[PDB]
Parts: sequence; structure tokens; C-alpha cells
Amino acid sequence: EVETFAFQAEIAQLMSLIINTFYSNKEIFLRELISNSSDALDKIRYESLTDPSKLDSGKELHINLIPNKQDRTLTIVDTGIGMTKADLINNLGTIAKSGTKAFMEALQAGADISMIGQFGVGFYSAYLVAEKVTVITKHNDDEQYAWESSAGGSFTVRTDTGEPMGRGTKVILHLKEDQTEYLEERRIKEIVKKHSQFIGYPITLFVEK
Ligand SMILES: CN1CCN(c2ccccc2CO)CC1
Repeated sequence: EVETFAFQAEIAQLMSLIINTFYSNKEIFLRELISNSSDALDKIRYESLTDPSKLDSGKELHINLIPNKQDRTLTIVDTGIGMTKADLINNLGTIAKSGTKAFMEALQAGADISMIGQFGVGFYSAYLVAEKVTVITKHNDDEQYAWESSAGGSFTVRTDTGEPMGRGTKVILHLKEDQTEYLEERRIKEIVKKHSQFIGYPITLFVEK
């Protein structure tokens, strides 16, 4: 059972801008998603400070980067607080409508796309490099769900029957044909060292073969 939803008009306009604007500094997508992951790990850590059973779904707090050249996917896995179904609808737990508003006035006032994270909509920078994004998530208070969108004004949500996650979020980037450099080990290491050197959780870059 798959449910199809329309993006709010402002979010559709944000993704079309991300997709269509000429902007060469695409690598910032990884910084934004890792920062999103760190924020979600912060949230479950804070909750566990007064309720340790919140970590019964997993004590380890980490970020994994999993490239797969055969599938042409880069997957960012974290064991953060995760998202409810209601969170996935309602723009993956963001205040994306007001964030897009502020972002788009900043762009007309001199800002560039790299500053997207300052407006709380950094997730959508995934579409700098991805033709399709799948988000698998598990929150302690809900079941495991799969969100998916190839942009074009709509997204789907369905119950995820795949491999259980315990708790956290998995962002699967189905990369554009000309963006496969972000599957190369040395390129990912360079981006992580450049932009994510002060993330307070272990970031593990998986290798292939
Ligand atoms: C609500 N916060 C915004 C960033 N988040 C997010 C959104 C979509 C995909 C992945 C993530 C990170 O786990 C969760 C934390």
C-alpha cells in the first residue's frame, strides 16, 4: 500500500530551484546530510539522559557512509531519533515552508545555495546530486517507513518491509549519471575532512568489493 502526496507549492519550488540552478559546488550536500544526522543523534542522546530505555532500540550513536557503485547509490545511515510517519509527511520533520521563504529571499539578496543549511532545509540539497532519494526511518514511537521522491511535485510513503533498522534514519541517494564521483573513496574522505571535521559522532566510510 503506497500513499502518494503532493509537495507543498513552496517545497516544490525549492526542489526545482536546487535542480535547475547552475551551481558547481555540489559537494555541500554531504555536509548538510551529515549535519542533519548529527542533529538527530543529539535528539535521541538528550532523551536518553533522563530515560535510558530510549536506547533499547540501539545504544550506538554513529553515522555510516555506504557507497555502492553497482547500484549507483550513496547511503547515509544514522542511529538518531528517527522520524514518525507524521514527521515524514510534514517535510521530514522540518519547518520547510518558512525555511524556504527565508532561503529564497536570501538568494535574491546575495546568498548562494551552499547556505541552505542555515535555513533548516538542508535535506533538499540531496537533489544536487541525486535523481531520486529514498528515506528509510524508524522512530521509537512508530513503525518503519519508506519515503521516496524523484521530485516532480510528489512523494510517496509506504510501510517499509525491508531490513529492520532498530532506530534511526537512512538516506539513499540514487545518484545522477554524471555525479558518480561521490562514490569514490578519496572524494568522500576529502569532503568529510573539509566540511564535517567537528561532528561529534563517529563517521565510518565503508569500502567496496
Ligand atoms: C528534524 N531534523 C532535520 C534533519 N533530519 C533528517 C531529515 C531527513 C532525512 C534525514 C535526516 C537526518 O536523520 C532529522 C533531524
